[PDB]
Amino acid sequence: DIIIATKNGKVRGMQLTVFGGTVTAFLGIPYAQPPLGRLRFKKPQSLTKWSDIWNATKYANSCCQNIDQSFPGFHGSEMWNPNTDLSEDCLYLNVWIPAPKPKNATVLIWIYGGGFQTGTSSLHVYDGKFLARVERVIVVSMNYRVGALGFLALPGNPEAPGNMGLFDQQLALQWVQKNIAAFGGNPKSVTLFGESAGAASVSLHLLSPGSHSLFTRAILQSGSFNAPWAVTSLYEARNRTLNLAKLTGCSRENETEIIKCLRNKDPQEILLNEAFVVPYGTPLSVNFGPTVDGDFLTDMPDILLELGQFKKTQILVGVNKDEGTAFLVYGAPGFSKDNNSIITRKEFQEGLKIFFPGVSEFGKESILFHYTDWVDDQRPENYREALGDVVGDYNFICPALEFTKKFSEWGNNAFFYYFEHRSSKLPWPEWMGVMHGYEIEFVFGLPLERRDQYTKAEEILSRSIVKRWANFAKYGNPQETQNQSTSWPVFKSTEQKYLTLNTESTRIMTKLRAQQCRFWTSFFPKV
Ligand SMILES: *[C@@H]1O[C@H](CO[C@@H]2O[C@@H](C)[C@@H](O)[C@@H](O)[C@@H]2O)[C@@H](O[C@@H]2O[C@H](CO)[C@@H](O)[C@H](O)[C@H]2NC(C)=O)[C@H](O)[C@H]1NC(C)=O
Ligand SMILES: *[C@@H]1O[C@H](CO[C@@H]2O[C@@H](C)[C@@H](O)[C@@H](O)[C@@H]2O)[C@@H](O[C@@H]2O[C@H](CO)[C@@H](O)[C@H](O)[C@H]2NC(C)=O)[C@H](O)[C@H]1NC(C)=O
Ligand SMILES: *[C@@H]1O[C@H](CO[C@@H]2O[C@@H](C)[C@@H](O)[C@@H](O)[C@@H]2O)[C@@H](O)[C@H](O)[C@H]1NC(C)=O
Ligand SMILES: *[C@@H]1O[C@H](CO[C@@H]2O[C@@H](C)[C@@H](O)[C@@H](O)[C@@H]2O)[C@@H](O)[C@H](O)[C@H]1NC(C)=O
Ligand SMILES: *[C@@H]1O[C@H](CO[C@@H]2O[C@@H](C)[C@@H](O)[C@@H](O)[C@@H]2O)[C@@H](O)[C@H](O)[C@H]1NC(C)=O
Ligand SMILES: CNc1cccc2c(CN(C)CCC3CCCCCC3)c[nH]c12
Ligand SMILES: *[C@@H]1O[C@H](CO)[C@@H](O)[C@H](O)[C@H]1NC(C)=O
Repeated sequence: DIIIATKNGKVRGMQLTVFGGTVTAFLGIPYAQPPLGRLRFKKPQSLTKWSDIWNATKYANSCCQNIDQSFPGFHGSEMWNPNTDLSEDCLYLNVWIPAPKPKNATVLIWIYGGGFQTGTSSLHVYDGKFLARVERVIVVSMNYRVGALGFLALPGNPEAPGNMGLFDQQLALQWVQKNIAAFGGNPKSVTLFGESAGAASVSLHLLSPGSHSLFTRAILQSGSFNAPWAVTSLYEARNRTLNLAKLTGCSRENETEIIKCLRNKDPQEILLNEAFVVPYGTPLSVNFGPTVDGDFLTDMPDILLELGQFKKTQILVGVNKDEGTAFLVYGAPGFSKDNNSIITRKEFQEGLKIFFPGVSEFGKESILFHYTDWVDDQRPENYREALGDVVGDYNFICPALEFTKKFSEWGNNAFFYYFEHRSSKLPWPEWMGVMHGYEIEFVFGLPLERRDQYTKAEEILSRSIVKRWANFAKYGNPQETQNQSTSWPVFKSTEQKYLTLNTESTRIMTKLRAQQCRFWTSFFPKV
C-alpha cells in the first residue's frame, strides 16, 4: 500500500508491473475545485483539504468536449476520443513515479493537444509508465478545460475572462511545485512537454509571467502559439461569445447576465452550438482558444516573442514530415482515408477554399502559384501532396520554425527535430505519410513494449528518442551519449541546423522548408 501525504491530504496509489519492474501510478488526483455551477467559465479555484485517503487508482472524468464521429469504429480517429466519462468535474491530474521511490527525480509534465476543443490525459498514447520505468523520471499529466467551457472570453470580465483552460494547466504546475517532492520529485527540475495545442500551450507558459517560476525547460511537439489556429483575437472572441449567446437564447445587454444565462445551460447545449459561432469554419477551426486576456497573456504574444519577453531557458521543438494530411479527409473534396485521394487541379483549388475561406482570391492563387510549380506536371499525386504540404506548412511547420528562430535569437539553446518515421501500426492510409500526432507514441515509449507489434527498428528509435527527451529534461541537452549517436547541434537563426528522426540514418540538415516558409512568414501575412 503506497500512500503519500500531499498538502491537501493523503492519496493512495497503485502498483504497475512494467518491463519486469514496478511503477507507482496515482491516477486522478484533484488539483482544483470542480468548476461547476457559479464556477463554470471562471478561473479554477484552489482545492480544499480533505482528511480521508483519496483513492487515486483510476483515471478521472475527461472534460466536456465534442467527440470526433467522422469515422465510427475506426481506430485511427477513435484512439483520440475520450476514454473516460465526460464531465465538467474534470480538473484532475496523474503522477507516475519510479519504483523504488526516487530521491530527487526530474519531472516531465505532459499537456495534451486537440485543437483546444478536445483531448484528455487518460489516452493510451499518453501513458507515462514507460518513461517512469525506463528513465526514472516522474511523469505528470493533467486534464484542462477545452472548448467554450475552457476558453469562452468576455475579456476583462471575470465571469468569463478567457484562458481558463490555460489557468487550469497553470494550477496543475503549481500543484507539482507544492507537492511533487513528497513523491520523490525535484520541483526545481520540471520540463513541460506537449503536442499540437498542448505544445502551443507550452509556448504560452514560456510567455506568461505567472508560469515562469513553475518550470525549468520546455518541449514543443508540432505546435507553437504563433500558429494561425492558436490564438483568437479579442474581436473574434467577443463575436464568438455573442454568437454562442444568440444560439443558446442567452442574448442579453448586461454582459454578466449573458454569462449567467449560459451558466444554466446544459453542457451539451453549449457543445452543440460551439461549431457554428463562426460563419465559415475549416477542419482546423479552433472556435474557442487562447486570447489576450491581460492576465495569463499581458499582450499580443507575437509582440512578446519579437521583443524577447519570455522565460530564458532551453527549448526542444519539432514537427512531423506530413503534419497537414490528417485534416484533408475532414472536408477537402476528393479526399478519403479509404482511397489514394488523387485530386485534380480543380479539387485542389476547392481545397484551398475549404482551408482558407476568408482569404482573398489573390491570396488563394498565391498559395497555388507557390505550391504547384511542378518538377513533373504529369505525376497524378502532385495536387494531393501539395494540399497536404500547404496545410502542414502553414499551420504547423513554418510557425514552429519561426518560433524557434525568434526564441533562439535571445541567447537560449534550442534544438529542432524533423520526425519522419511512419509507424508500422498506423491505421491511416499510406498516402497520409508521417501524420500529425504519430510521434507521440514514440516519445512515450510504447514501441519499447515487445508485445505491441512494433518492429525492432521502431523499438530502437523510441529508445533513443526517450533518452534524448529525458536527457533534455534532466540536463538541457537532448543527446544520446552512449550508443555512438549523431550529435544534436543547437538550432541557431543563422545556420538553422536540425536533426532528423527516423529508423535508418539520423541526419543533420539545415534550413527546413526554407522556400515554403519564406512564403508563409513574409508574404502570406500581407494578404
Ligand atoms: C460576427 O458574427 C456575425 C453573426 O454571425 C451570424 O450569427 C451567429 C449567431 C452565428 O449563427 C453565425 O453562424 C452567423 O453567421 C457574422 O455575420 C454573418 O456574416 C455572414 C457572412 O459574413 C452573413 O452571411 C450573415 O448573414 C451574417 N449574419 C448576421 C446576423 O449578421 C459576422 O460575419 C461575424 N464576423 C466575422 C469577422 O466573422
Ligand atoms: C476517393 O473517395 C472520395 C470519397 O467518396 C466516398 O468514399 C469512397 C471511398 C466511396 O465509398 C464513394 O462511394 C464515396 O462517395 C471520392 O469523392 C467523391 O467523388 C465523387 C465522384 O468523383 C463526387 O461526386 C463526390 O462528391 C466525392 N465525395 C467527396 C466527399 O469528396 C473520390 O472521388 C475518390 N477518389 C478516388 C481517386 O478514388
Ligand atoms: C479506498 O481504497 C481502500 C483500500 O482498498 C483498496 O481499494 C479498493 C478499491 C479495493 O481494490 C481493495 O482491494 C484495495 O486494497 C478501500 O478500502 C476504500 O473503500 C476506498 N475508499 C473509497 C471511498 O472508495
Ligand atoms: C534536489 O536538487 C536540488 C538541485 O536541483 C538542481 O538544479 C535543477 C535546475 C535541476 O536541473 C537538477 O537536476 C539539479 O540537481 C537541490 O537544491 C535540493 O536540495 C535537492 N533536494 C533533495 C531532497 O535531494
Ligand atoms: C543502446 O544499445 C543497446 C544495445 O546495443 C548494444 O550496446 C551498444 C553500446 C553497442 O555495444 C551495441 O553494439 C550493442 O549491441 C540497447 O539495449 C540500449 O537500449 C541502447 N540505449 C539507448 C539509450 O538507445
Ligand atoms: C490545430 N489542431 C486542431 C484544430 C482543430 C480541430 C482538431 C482536432 C479534432 N478533429 C477535428 C481532427 C482530428 C485529427 C487530428 C490529427 C491526428 C489524427 C486524428 C485526426 C484535433 N486537432 C485539431
Ligand atoms: C449586470 O448585473 C449585475 C447583477 O448581477 C451587476 O452586478 C452588474 O453591475 C451589471 N452590469 C451592467 C453593465 O449593468
